[PDB]
Amino acid sequence: KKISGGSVVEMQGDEMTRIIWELIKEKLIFPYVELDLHSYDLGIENRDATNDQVTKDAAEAIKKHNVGVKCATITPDEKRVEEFKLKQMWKSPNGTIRNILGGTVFREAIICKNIPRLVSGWVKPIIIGHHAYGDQYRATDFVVPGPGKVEITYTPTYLHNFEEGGGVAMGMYNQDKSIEDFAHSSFQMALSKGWPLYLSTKNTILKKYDGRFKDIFQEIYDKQYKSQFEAQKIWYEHRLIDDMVAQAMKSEGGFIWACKNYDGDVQSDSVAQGYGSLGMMTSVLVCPDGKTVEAEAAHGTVTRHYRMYQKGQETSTNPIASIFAWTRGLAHRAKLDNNKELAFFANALEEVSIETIEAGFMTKDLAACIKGLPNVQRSDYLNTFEFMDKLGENLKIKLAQAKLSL
Amino acid sequence: KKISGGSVVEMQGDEMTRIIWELIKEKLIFPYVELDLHSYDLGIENRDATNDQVTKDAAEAIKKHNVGVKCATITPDEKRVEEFKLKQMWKSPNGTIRNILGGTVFREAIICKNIPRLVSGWVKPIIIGHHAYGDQYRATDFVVPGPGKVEITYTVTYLVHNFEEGGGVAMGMYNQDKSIEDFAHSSFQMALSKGWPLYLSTKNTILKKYDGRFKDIFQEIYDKQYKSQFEAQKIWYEHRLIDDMVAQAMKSEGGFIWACKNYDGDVQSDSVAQGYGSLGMMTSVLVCPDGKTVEAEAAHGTVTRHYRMYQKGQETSTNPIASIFAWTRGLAHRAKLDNNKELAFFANALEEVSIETIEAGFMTKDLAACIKGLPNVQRSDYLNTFEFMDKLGENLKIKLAQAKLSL
Ligand SMILES: NC(=O)c1ccc[n+]([C@@H]2O[C@H](COP(=O)([O-])OP(=O)(O)OC[C@H]3O[C@@H](n4cnc5c(N)ncnc54)[C@H](OP(=O)(O)O)[C@@H]3O)[C@@H](O)[C@H]2O)c1
Ligand SMILES: NC(=O)c1ccc[n+]([C@@H]2O[C@H](COP(=O)([O-])OP(=O)(O)OC[C@H]3O[C@@H](n4cnc5c(N)ncnc54)[C@H](OP(=O)(O)O)[C@@H]3O)[C@@H](O)[C@H]2O)c1
Ligand SMILES: CC(C)c1ccc(Nc2nc3cc(C(=O)O)ccc3n2[C@H]2C[C@@H](C)CC(C)(C)C2)cc1
Repeated sequence: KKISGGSVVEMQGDEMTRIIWELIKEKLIFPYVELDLHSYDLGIENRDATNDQVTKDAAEAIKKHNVGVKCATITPDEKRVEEFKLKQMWKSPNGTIRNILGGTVFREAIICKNIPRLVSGWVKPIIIGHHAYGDQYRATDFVVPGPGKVEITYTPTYLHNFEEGGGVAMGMYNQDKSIEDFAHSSFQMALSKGWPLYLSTKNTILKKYDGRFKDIFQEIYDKQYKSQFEAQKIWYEHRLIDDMVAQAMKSEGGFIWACKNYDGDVQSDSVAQGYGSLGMMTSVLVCPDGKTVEAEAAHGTVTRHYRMYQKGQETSTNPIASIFAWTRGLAHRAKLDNNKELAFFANALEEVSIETIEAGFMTKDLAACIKGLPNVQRSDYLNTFEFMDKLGENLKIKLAQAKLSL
Repeated sequence: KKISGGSVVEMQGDEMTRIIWELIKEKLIFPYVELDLHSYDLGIENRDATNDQVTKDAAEAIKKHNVGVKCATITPDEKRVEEFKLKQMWKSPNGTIRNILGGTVFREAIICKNIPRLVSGWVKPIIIGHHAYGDQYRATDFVVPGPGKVEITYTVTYLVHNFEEGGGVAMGMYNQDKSIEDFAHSSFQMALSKGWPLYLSTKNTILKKYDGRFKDIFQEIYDKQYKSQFEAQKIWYEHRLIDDMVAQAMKSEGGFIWACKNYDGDVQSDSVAQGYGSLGMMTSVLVCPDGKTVEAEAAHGTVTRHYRMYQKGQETSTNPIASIFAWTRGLAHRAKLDNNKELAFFANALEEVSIETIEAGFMTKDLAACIKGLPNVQRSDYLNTFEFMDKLGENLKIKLAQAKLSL
């Protein structure tokens, strides 16, 4: 008999990750787990053909069933429009889903003991959350073509005066609800992992903007979470950005870092490339309710490897991030459904994945972290299919051993 | 006889750095170099007393003489207003000088072989340039108190949002082409100076028409005024995405210039300086578009915590290297303009002595902590502020004496 997994929304993606996604389902998931599966094809051709409606349908399904697992997808640019003769330069499906669900995306590395990190002291990951654009947080910019007068007004006035040539201008807004969501999601994520949370900001050039974040986080923390935080021996703290990197540099990890800048970062984003390889980084979209999540690999579709696969050439694409999307999705599914057997399985597959790598069986990217790419020989790593087979083989052994303990 | 140094604008600063600035002049510079010195006191009390006019006078002097060397200064906030009973919350003098001169500030670490970095492969520094606010690049923000309609208009209307629910915050920002052209010019001039390649980083993501104007302006200026000179020195310019930029940094030896373009002014980014061990090892150089005018400065602040100890007669271990390298990089640029072989030699000698001293095991407590970890640092592992300056002064004398004795 298989494990009764329950309701899961799955989203198929593009290029190399799509290949790997099917191998994961065929070899690691479906042999052991029966799922009420709600499948949406977010591959670029089906998105074009549906006018991106499939992305919206998928997001609504996640809102309804609480658990999404998604494969990496192509975000179209001009070259992609010419390649697929697309109808429009469609918006990132990640953006569209995150917008509809209202969540915050949190990136978390998978640490293996034999893989170097930026800072060798890190034994647990530092989870980094971002405040991204949505329905209630957006910006327009435009080319100021010549001399004039830019103003920004509020109707129930704030000035430049352009007297010489041209330039550019912009505007940006943020509703309290958008910030409250970001706060809620971040506290929910902290309670889930049992780790402390830090909101980072900088400097206060836009003082009234950053102050609204600090205040909203503090208000929500004091009134709805502090009791639950102390209960788990954890805390919330606002922190400056420089003190945040300082702390990261000198810690073992195991905290959540909610980053607040004007749609990205230089040093938040630097920590997330400091765990060796892009194949070891997952995303989890966490909604304010605590109840709904969407799991996804943080990397892209791995186009370069896909082109090799199309020419029949050997690839060594790391499936770990994609596997951990399934395991973190299924783990959340199990917590909602109170399903002991599925929670066990999800954890088992995570253990097998790390054990396999720690035992010396790995894809080329991870071999390169250890040895340096110039020193990597073919004997040092497995190809995409060899590594998936090795995982599949170890997973079977692990679950067989579990069953043999009565 | 002393070295004829020429015209230099010097700016005195605040708290611990002011103490150190005088020690550097007394022990490392004035014994060996005669300077036509134009001195401005940008200490906070003299700024308050002149209604910040001294900062403006200093900036105009730099514009005139081409070389500024500045000590770290207090940037007032509310607490500083109460502490000194200031007349106004005066603007950062760095901002005021950078604005008047129109330059771009570039931060560069000083690497010593025995001091750990973030990435152990780094043997040369990665110089990071910032596009900061000025006369032609500025932003306002404000609290949207309730339901309404934010708009941004041009003498054409652009909706920022329709607020139909509760409150929020908004902002606006502008940028003139000239401000971007300056930033480009300064970055290419800086690259030619160091002989290293240049990378402009953006995140092509969010505000496409804004970032596109930067990319284009950099490319236009490069193609028309610099590419000939760049190829001449075996270097290049390249636009790059931000993630590919950190990737490259992670896996390189260093020795490139990274022009960063984000949506901040100049921050007090003490975060870059914890790549290279300690804040005492990070200098700033303000480079103007002309190539001709520079202002050198330590990247760190005034080191208030150490100053408070100094006021109570307690021993300090404050690292002077960044402050020393402000003088050496200033004097090096002075020497290049004046075509002064002797001053260029001296400037380089003092840099070598500084690194040699640290590499020989004599260092301030901050650097001892990089090596051993702060909990494991004993008093025998480091020198106090005055002990370390003496050691530098003593080694400098030896180095210049050896130079005199040789071919
Ligand atoms: N999750 C998403 O939906 C998502 C997010 C962002 C971008 N994208 C999209 O993905 C597409 C391709 O992106 P991209 O090529 O710029 O970045 P990418 O797909 O992440 O791949 C870039 C390079 O990173 C390395 N890499 C990434 N994942 C790997 C893995 N699992 N195993 C081994 N190596 C890995 C490879 O380096 P080597 O060449 O050294 O082997 C690869 O060529 C684009 O259309 C982009 O818009 C999708
Ligand atoms: N250069 C400038 O003109 C400039 C620019 C921006 C701001 N500031 C001003 O600097 C003032 C102080 O800023 P802050 O409170 O952030 O302090 P800071 O001067 O940045 O220094 C903070 C801490 O960093 C360490 N540190 C910095 N420089 C050091 C050196 N040369 N040697 C040894 N340790 C060093 C010390 O660490 P430990 O405490 O661990 O010993 C110190 O307590 C503020 O009023 C600020 O406005 C000046
Ligand atoms: C926690 C850990 C991962 C970490 C440690 C130090 C920093 N330091 C750091 N802060 C930076 C701010 C800007 C900016 O505001 O534009 C740019 C580059 C910055 N860096 C450095 C990033 C480094 C990978 C390379 C570098 C050349 C030393 C610059 C950041 C992260």
